[PDB]
Amino acid sequence: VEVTPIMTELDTQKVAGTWHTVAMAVSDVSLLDAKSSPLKAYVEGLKPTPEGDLEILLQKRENDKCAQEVLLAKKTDIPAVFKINALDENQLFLLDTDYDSHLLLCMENSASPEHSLVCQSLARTLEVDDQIREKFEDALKTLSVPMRILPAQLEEQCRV
Amino acid sequence: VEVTPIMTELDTQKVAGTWHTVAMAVSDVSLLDAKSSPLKAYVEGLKPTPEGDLEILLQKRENDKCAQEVLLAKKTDIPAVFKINALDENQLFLLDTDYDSHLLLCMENSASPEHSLVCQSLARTLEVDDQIREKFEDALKTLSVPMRILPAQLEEQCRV
Ligand code: NA
Ligand code: NA
Repeated sequence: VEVTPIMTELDTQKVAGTWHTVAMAVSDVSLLDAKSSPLKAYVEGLKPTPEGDLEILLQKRENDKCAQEVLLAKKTDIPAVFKINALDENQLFLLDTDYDSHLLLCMENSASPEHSLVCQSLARTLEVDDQIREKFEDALKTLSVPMRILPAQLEEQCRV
Repeated sequence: VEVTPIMTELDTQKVAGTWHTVAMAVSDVSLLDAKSSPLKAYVEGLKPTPEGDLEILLQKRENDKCAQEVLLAKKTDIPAVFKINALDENQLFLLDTDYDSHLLLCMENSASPEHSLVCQSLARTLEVDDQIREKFEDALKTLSVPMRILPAQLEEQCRV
């Protein structure tokens, strides 16, 4: 157990730019609203702002259509923990893993952290495979709520 | 603004071992209980456990005597955010700054984050100077609550 989550001051350009959701994971007992599931929103880009907030560019599975959604996750009083009001969730964080080569984007609802927690594995290309899915599972085990990764699906509408 | 707080999986040995509090900082409007001020507790060591918690070994200014205090800050459902019930505070986090060469230890009380937030600058030796105090101020500015560093004091009872 040679690795643990800490907060670190990170070079903005390790976070900024284009990203692709290559895998998703949910808490063992997951109770998501359905009308706006975090599982239907695919990250396309990130951008830390000059004020310390985080912009997230998403594409969501919206009815059988694909819409663009821009979230401004706001700084809170604990560093690296952001406030949103979207996708059934109200808390968001980035988890930089496997020596800064694997970014996780995770969302939670403080009313029921154990039922609402979803994480997405982000990458600079849409390329997946077992090993990357295995690297995602390794990072998820350092999390408090037990988590399960969703089955790989090669094509997903609205996922760039 | 090329640097922002993210959560990262960090090598446990960057955190474990002996540390010394070389500077302290408080929120501009600080309202601390007085009977157990976070300003009278000096960190001596840290140890991430196999379960994901964090042990903190402190020495506190206890009446005009010096006592040893061991805190077991517990994992919560947001990574890198720990739960305590001590020193007037209930939330604790580590902030690794200035390219992992400067550890900050910060505590807060969720009832009033803006009044209770205190950070300590930790180092491998007790050596301070302006530049290190300046590096501490740089990291504190990425925090949401505005903060002020306390005047340097060369000798402080109970501070190893
Ligand atoms: Na601006
Ligand atoms: Na053990």
